[PDB]
Amino acid sequence: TTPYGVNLTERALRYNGTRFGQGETTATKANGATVQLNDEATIIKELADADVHGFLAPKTGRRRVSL
RNA sequence: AUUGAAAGUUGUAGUAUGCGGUCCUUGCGGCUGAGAGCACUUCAGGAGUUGCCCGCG
Repeated sequence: TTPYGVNLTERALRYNGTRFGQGETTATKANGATVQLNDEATIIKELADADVHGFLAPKTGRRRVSL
């Protein structure tokens, strides 16, 4: 509902949320925007579900537990 | 931020459809609350009494 809802993963719209893995290192937003996963700052800036529920990036670590 | 971190044991599904507690059946026939019976027997409205008293068509 909020206008800031663009910053969400495509998985979230489908009620997914496995949140990537070894074979995945690029995040696709709702509009299909490429997001890199080197650092947690950009991950939580460009994605909202990963900010609050955490995520997992085994290639580069950056583990974030859910709040 | 604990060998923990990400995670629906998930989504769709009628015990459902038709099936008479049914058809016949007298609470039926006979039956005296009847026969006997004095509101009878005794009885005065009774005993006293001046329409009373005066009189010129």
